[PDB]
Amino acid sequence: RPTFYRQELNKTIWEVPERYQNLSPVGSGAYGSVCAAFDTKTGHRVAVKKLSRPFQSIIHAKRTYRELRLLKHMKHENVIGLLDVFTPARSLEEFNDVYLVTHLMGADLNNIVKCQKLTDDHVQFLIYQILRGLKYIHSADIIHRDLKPSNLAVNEDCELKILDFGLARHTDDEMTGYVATRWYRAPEIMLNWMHYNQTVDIWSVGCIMAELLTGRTLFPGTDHIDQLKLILRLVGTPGAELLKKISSESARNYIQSLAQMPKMNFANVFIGANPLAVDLLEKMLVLDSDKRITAAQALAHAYFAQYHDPDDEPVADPYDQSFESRDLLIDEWKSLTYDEVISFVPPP
Ligand SMILES: Nc1cccc(Oc2ccccn2)c1
Ligand SMILES: [Cl-]
Ligand SMILES: [Cl-]
Ligand SMILES: [Cl-]
Ligand SMILES: [Cl-]
Ligand SMILES: [Cl-]
Ligand SMILES: [Mg+2]
Repeated sequence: RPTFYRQELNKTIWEVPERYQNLSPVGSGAYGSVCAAFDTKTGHRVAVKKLSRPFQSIIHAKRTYRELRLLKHMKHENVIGLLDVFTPARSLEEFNDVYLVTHLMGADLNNIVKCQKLTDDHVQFLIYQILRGLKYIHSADIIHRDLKPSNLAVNEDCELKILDFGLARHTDDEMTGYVATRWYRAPEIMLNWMHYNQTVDIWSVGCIMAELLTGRTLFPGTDHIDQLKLILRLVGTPGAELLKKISSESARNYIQSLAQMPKMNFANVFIGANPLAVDLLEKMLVLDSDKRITAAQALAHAYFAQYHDPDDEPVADPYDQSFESRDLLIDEWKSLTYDEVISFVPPP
């Protein structure tokens, strides 16, 4: 066991191993508080997240276990991984607090899309890396569920990492009105008309790629219905066969109430873009999720000819998610989480 030291920074007690120095507050959602620190063991600048109320309900205890299992699994150059996890507790009986340690990220895509001039070569390399990471994620039967520019970290050498996996977190208030939290989501799951599957992420990559090419949000809806009207004007309304896949009669009568519209000419929407970029956008932004290109298929598209290497596009170890269908008590979820903290082995 390392030696721990205690301090109060911005109304919060932080108890952390001596290896972590020069702690400085950086942010706090409702999920936890974050400090920047210098890790003396590895020489990296890191983010230290202290979870808030990790075991306050069955829902919160299960979400704590879910986040730790997912972070311990992810070992890929284009996906955030876990540098450390710790608790100052010396036994299960006194276990209350969980701290997570990752690489400190600087800029996100938003910073570079808003204020930088992007060549077609920059768009090829950024989208290649998103798809390389998604091939790995999807090979473990994980769905990200929240891909958007603020969840993509990018450095001065245009190298990219995926972060902030969807933990079944986002609330109704958070998805309401003129908000970036909804602009990248798939049409079939906008109002939960179909169940989630890894195909919804491929819609989000198309929305990101369009915005890197134009500098503008593709579907900036003022509410769920305005956003559906912008989507169907570009990709076309559905036909009878596809419509039948939505179980809810009300949604189909709602779908059935809009005037029919054809798919638009994407060369006349994305004026001047590389024709191979236009071709790949037509294969991602398909209304029927069964017909979208997969991450593994997209890596072999001619748009990525200068970067594609099928001997350096790895898949994941198998991921057991059977816990998701399991009914347990708060203390059972807490004991599973404790075992995962104490069994952690750090990377090389
Ligand atoms: N991916 C998919 C799945 C079922 C139906 C479908 O068509 C539509 C049409 C309009 C709005 C939403 N989904 C698309
Ligand atoms: Cl230490
Ligand atoms: Cl990492
Ligand atoms: Cl503790
Ligand atoms: Cl965003
Ligand atoms: Cl597993
Ligand atoms: Mg985020």
